[PDB]
Amino acid sequence: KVETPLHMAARAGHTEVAKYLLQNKAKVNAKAKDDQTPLHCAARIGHTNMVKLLLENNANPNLATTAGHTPLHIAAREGHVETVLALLEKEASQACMTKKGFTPLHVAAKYGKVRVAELLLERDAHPNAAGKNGLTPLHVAVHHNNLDIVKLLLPRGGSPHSPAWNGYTPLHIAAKQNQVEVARSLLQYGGSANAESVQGVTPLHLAAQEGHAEMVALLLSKQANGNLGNKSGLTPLHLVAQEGHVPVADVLIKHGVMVDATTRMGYTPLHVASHYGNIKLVKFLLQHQADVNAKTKLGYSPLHQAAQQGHTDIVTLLLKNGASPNEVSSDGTTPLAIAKRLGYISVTDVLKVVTDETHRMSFPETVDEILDVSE
Repeated sequence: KVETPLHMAARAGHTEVAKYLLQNKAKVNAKAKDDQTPLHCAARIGHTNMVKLLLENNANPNLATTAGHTPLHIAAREGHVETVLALLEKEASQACMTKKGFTPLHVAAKYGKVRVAELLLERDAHPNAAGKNGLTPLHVAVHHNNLDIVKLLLPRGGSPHSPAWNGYTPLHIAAKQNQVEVARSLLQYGGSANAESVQGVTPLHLAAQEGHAEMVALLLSKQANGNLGNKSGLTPLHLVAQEGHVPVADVLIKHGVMVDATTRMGYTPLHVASHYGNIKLVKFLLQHQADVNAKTKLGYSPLHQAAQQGHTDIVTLLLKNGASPNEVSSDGTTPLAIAKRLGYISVTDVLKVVTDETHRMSFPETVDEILDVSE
């Protein structure tokens, strides 16, 4: 791999052979395949003394590979504290960033190296450095679930309020991934539970969507707004209806969240729960006074959504709870007409009993937000 003898000495760690090679004839900053210097190979294995020798002779720490990894990045990846100290003593730049946008502090946060992160933050590291994606070391520490790295970054200036490209905070990632302790630390250091993404998504929205009842209770204890909606008007109860978590809906309803909150197009949580086929949450909402005959702006009932999506048991439960057939939407379709249109035999059979004698599909708004911070 375009390997010089100095590279081979660097990988193994014989400092005397490399000393003699550098004495007679060897380029210290010689590059190999994947643009690797002998400093990179010495920092990967963590041989401190050989690193000091190479750096003392002519090695430049700022040289980076095709992936953008300086020897500081590799030493932070493998948690070599003495190698990091020697490199920083020989003017290694922590401002150097990989192609992904990672500083050595970012790599330490990713791989949980708390001693390397301690040393870097001790000597001239910005806790809130970010790349094009806007990810901070706190973002990576929360994403990879490094509690020690978070608890070390927060006192020294790791900001919970730092937004990513999509507007996500570290508290967003903590709430989505059910990292309760990380969430408590972030909220202790000023994290806001009502911080919004580019689409209006709050950490409460992500916690309710992912079915983390303890996380939802923790956020609600910190001035989270359960009635707050995203750009499409979807509430955390709407996301609970989309995925179907009864315990989260219990906490939300006990907090005081409006059961019949409407989106931009008039969809209620009962509408979404009937659409997505979560019968238990339909029962829960109907027990908590949801409007069974609620209509959207286009006149669609939850029974309309149930017939359109073919949920026969949802249809039966709605009719048992007072859903009214023969009601006509603005498109001119009854639930029996929709069931006949997409040919759901069971839904048609159930609806034909309670319906008297006489090409648009209704879809609730959804959240397409997702964060790409892995790898």
